[PDB]
Amino acid sequence: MNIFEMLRIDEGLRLKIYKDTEGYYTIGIGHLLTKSPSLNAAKSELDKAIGRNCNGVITKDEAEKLFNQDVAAAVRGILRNAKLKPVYDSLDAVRHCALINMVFQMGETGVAGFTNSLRMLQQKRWDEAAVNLAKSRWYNQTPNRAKRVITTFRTGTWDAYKNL
Repeated sequence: MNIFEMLRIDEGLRLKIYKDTEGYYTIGIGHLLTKSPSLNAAKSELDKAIGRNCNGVITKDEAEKLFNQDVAAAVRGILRNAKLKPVYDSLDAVRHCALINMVFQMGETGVAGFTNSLRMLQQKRWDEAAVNLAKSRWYNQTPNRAKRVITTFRTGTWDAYKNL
């Protein structure tokens, strides 16, 4: 397991524009196109991202390209964020992936507001952090995914993803 395999499980792969769990137009492996309710606006964003008129469809290779860019942006984003970088650098490589996963899903500003959970993670209070992480809109709206990410933080193993 690695971050790409983890997020591929959590995000799926769809080659046509679809709406994500929040109702926002998306494509590929969780590539958010826009929060606009306009499909035409989403199609424009897609064409800009791919560099050709796609008319709402992409290839697997194009999906994977966007995915590589998006994962790298999540990581580099964490490193550029004064709240997230010290927590990230305090973690082991499996728990790194759990934090990247959260940022991929909800953005850096959103995860940097999990201030008390982040403190518990930095303190390596894993069971406490797990409890705290679950007291969130995140957990309530996407419980199965959040449970997997939280188990990853709790245990520092891939147990929640191995078998999937």
